[PDB]
Amino acid sequence: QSVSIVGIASRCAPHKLGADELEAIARRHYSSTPSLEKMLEINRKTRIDHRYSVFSSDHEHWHRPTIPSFSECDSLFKEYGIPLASAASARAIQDWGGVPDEITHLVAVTCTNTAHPGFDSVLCRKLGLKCNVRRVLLHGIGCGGGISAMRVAHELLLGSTQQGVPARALIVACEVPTVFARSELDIMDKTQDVNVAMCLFGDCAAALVLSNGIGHKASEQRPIWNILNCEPTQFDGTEDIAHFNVHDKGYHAIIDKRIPQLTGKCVPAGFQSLISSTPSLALEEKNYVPSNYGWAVHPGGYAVLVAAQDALGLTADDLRASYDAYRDGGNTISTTIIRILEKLRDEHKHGSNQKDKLVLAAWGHGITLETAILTRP
Amino acid sequence: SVSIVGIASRCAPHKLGADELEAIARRHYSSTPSLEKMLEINRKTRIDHRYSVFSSDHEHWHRPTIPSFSECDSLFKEYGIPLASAASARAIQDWGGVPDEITHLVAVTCTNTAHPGFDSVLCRKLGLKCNVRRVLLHGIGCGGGISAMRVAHELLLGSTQQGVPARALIVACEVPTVFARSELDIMDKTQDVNVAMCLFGDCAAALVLSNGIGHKASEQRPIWNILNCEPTQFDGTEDIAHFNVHDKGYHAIIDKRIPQLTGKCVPAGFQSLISSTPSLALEEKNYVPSNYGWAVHPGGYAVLVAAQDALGLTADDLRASYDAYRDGGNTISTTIIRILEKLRDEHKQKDKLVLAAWGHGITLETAILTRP
Ligand SMILES: CC(C)(COP(=O)(O)OP(=O)(O)OC[C@H]1O[C@@H](n2cnc3c(N)ncnc32)[C@H](O)[C@@H]1OP(=O)(O)O)[C@@H](O)C(=O)NCCC(=O)NCCS
Ligand SMILES: CC(C)(COP(=O)(O)OP(=O)(O)OC[C@H]1O[C@@H](n2cnc3c(N)ncnc32)[C@H](O)[C@@H]1OP(=O)(O)O)[C@@H](O)C(=O)NCCC(=O)NCCS
Repeated sequence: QSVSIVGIASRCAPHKLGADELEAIARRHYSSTPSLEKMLEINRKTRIDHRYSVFSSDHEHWHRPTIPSFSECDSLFKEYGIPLASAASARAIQDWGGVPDEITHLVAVTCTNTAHPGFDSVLCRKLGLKCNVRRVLLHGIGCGGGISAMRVAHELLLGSTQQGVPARALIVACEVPTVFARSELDIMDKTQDVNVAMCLFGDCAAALVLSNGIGHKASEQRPIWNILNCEPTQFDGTEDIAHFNVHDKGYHAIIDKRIPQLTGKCVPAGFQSLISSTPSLALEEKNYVPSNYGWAVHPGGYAVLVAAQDALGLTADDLRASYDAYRDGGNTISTTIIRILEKLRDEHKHGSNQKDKLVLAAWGHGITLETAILTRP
Repeated sequence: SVSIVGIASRCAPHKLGADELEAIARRHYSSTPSLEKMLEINRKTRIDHRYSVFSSDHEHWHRPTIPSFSECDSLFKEYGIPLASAASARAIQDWGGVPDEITHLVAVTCTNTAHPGFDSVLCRKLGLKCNVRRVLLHGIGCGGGISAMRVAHELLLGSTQQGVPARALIVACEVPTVFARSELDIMDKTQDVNVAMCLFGDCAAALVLSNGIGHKASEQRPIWNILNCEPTQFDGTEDIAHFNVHDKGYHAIIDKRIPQLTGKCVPAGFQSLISSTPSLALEEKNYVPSNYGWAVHPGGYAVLVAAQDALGLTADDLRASYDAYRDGGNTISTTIIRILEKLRDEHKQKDKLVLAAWGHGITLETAILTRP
């Protein structure tokens, strides 16, 4: 038997935050300073063609004279983020074709909200999940969160397979980083520390439905991929390579310059560990060649993709869906890997030919690479 | 079977008794009706001891300003994480196995938010293997101890499915007194009495769970087997407890109706647990609460009383639960583990044991454990 992905959907926010838009927001509230000018200059070189915010150009978020309080940042996530998550979740359930009250597990993730109850609880009510649905809300993982959620759900579902009962997991990732855009601009102006987070991140929610294959119903979509194995690797390191630190007005991002370098060193090691821990693949030497797999890589930044591409012996065309998600959507944190799976799914529906095995990889906090291997059924 | 094979807890070292709290409060606020009412309630909680990571002479209690959120985070890192690594180390010691053979880490807190989370730091402090499989739970509050057990239980069943060894370290770490200065200031400004000031204390606790595969001679045999875990979310407009983010940390809102809801929902929660347990669901005697041992998260004294009456139990049935509350107070997600520890220690009881605790989203987490 095996655990499979049986539904996929994503929903970026609706309002463009292009380079012109960001410049207009920045110069509205701050005088020219060298950090402001460097940030804007870098912004135009990200090679992101589109990213999106839940806040339209005329929204008060971009015009108010004050920085949103943390409580306001919370309310904004509830007002804009949760509906985005409910839509993406509903669409994934629709793709799956099954019924909401037959979902047994909910695995949710965000790094742009902290609340008690968490947004997973709200989602249960909005989607009409059963009263005994088994919820998990992941924290502390950041961009590794999409793969982290798949890893957890994969094992939970194997646990139900152990008991011989049906299990269907909804994975939901919800990120609204533009909520913190005003705070980050203000910090960058005050410290004159250039923050490339201003340039990279956008708003999105995405979801998967996974099944353990027990008690399959005719209404359910057959397996898109099977999940064979997931393997995280935490690498040695003084401090993390990215931080998202709490403060009075929300979270502040610290993005280390060394990320592309470290990506080049660690991704091949991560991949090697993934294969060696996969009993059905660990023995044969050919399984340790990256080009024998399709690839999906979390595009933390353009240079991050380049670094992985070169280190893995791949071509940019191998990573086409990863570049495409980055180019149209930007870095949407935990949701990005799901947007890439959707792109890959959609391309296969259009006669495209892809490898039989597919590796997912993404950096998560604690210098930890999350990886997964998926197989075509 | 998935089993619990190691248990440990560690409350913070400094007493926060009634005299101490009053001294802190009057140091910074002139008398107001809400202040006097809070202090009056504080002396009626029937908590004999609760603890803080902050000594009476610590700047936390003397500084004229309310700590920033960044400070609150640093404080958790400085005092909370060492408490967590001590509890974790001691649970691993109780287990008897070696750190790099822990396969899963399930951590939980509601008194810190960080990227990376405190789970990552613990991996390094404890020397867990580089591919240890971490999960940091959020949004669950006092239900987190049982929530963590529920998650770890299923993950380990997942390894049983693959036929491989699994050992899960569960770690709960709560330092609510970090937010005591902010809560006092909010209560003063709004004159809204906040009983959170009276109930909560600092503590870390840990469990080791095993799926029983690849058992080594050095490992402690099963203390309990975990048979089933079952959460029930009940209908309701707003939660019965909130822990809401704001500029200087989190602010607690504790609803007056909790004990009443406890009486209504706990029996339903129990019934759902048994009906969802194939090996018990059929026999009608299994639906009688007094046929089980009980551990219940003591959100407050009146919460214990409500569950006790509604389940037809005695206070002696809930002795370990009252004892944890009396000596340690409400330590959030860690409390259920402190109760398991007491129960284990007393043994060194009935064949089956039910755990129950309120978690956010009006959700009751429950578990059924059995004697091996
Ligand atoms: C930001 C980025 C798109 C710029 O692309 P580019 O212009 O082709 O790259 P360059 O090396 O020419 O960088 C241009 C400028 O960006 C600056 N820059 C790059 N990464 C930076 C970082 N993490 N923080 C601050 N500045 C940074 C460089 O210092 C350089 O400044 P200069 O013009 O004063 O010399 C690219 O460097 C990138 O993708 N970086 C990875 C971002 C990342 O780590 N993402 C993960 C987030 S968790
Ligand atoms: C707080 C507590 C220990 C007080 O014990 P008690 O004095 O025997 O209980 P009483 O009913 O006499 O309450 C005394 C006072 O506490 C007040 N009080 C009780 N619960 C309160 C709450 N949640 N918020 C604010 N005030 C509260 C009562 O209004 C009453 O005020 P009054 O004396 O001015 O009329 C008890 O009410 C309790 O344990 N409640 C449960 C707390 C809870 O829900 N905890 C869960 C945290 S998630």
